[PDB]
Amino acid sequence: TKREAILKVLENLTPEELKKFKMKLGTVPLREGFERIPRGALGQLDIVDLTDKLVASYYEDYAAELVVAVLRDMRMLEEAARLQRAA
Repeated sequence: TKREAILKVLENLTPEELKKFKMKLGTVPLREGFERIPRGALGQLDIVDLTDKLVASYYEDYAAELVVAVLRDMRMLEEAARLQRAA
């Protein structure tokens, strides 16, 4: 149910808002022991696979923190707060 929360919120993004979201998530520095997903692999991922891939890579809590943070950094803070509260 954090997985579905990420999904919903991502699905609310215009496809322009999405590319941007994806592009900047791919530059966020990560806690030790976690690996970035290369931006190319990232780009050819639909919303659902993107969501799962984040959760597989970073686990549910971290993945949500990451997303929130990339959103806040996008100033999309309704969607940020929704997810935030949703987790």
